[PDB]
Amino acid sequence: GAYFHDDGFLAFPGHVFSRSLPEVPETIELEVRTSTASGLLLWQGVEGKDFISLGLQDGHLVFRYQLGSGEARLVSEDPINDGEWHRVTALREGRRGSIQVDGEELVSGRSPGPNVAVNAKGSVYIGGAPDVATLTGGRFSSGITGCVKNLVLHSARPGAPPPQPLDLQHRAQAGANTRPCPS
Ligand SMILES: [Ca+2]
Repeated sequence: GAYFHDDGFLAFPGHVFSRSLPEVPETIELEVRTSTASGLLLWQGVEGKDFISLGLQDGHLVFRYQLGSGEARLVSEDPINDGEWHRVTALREGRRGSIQVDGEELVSGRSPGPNVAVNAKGSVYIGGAPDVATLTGGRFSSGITGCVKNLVLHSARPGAPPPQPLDLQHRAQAGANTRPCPS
């Protein structure tokens, strides 16, 4: 697992999320541990307004993304801010998205309007970011403090490639204020 602090992060290549057209089922899965009430868990924006992000808001997990005609917001029922490990599964196909925490009833919804694709080829940020306020366009002012493990970034296009937890140490790209995290 990977530990983060003071906006620490780990960056991965935007091809982990190899998107298509028609839109194809998108899977994000991870295990988090943190005492953070507000902060950035994941962000991929275009490097143009399209993005995808997972964050902490009032302890609550939030799934947000923009496809061109308005954001989707999906917030978990309770905070997962308790420093105990929590499984978060965020899924999206086109504008339809959902989140599930552990075994809690899944929250579902969509983005409004006709846009249906995330045109974002930027790096995928986890944990934090070099400068969060700029990257997130004002939506987050910090990363989280804690762990992430069994990160799964899957795009499910007809051939390529099977959905399994990414190796955080060698399968990364950028990185700051981060160290291996035990469990
Ligand atoms: Ca778009």
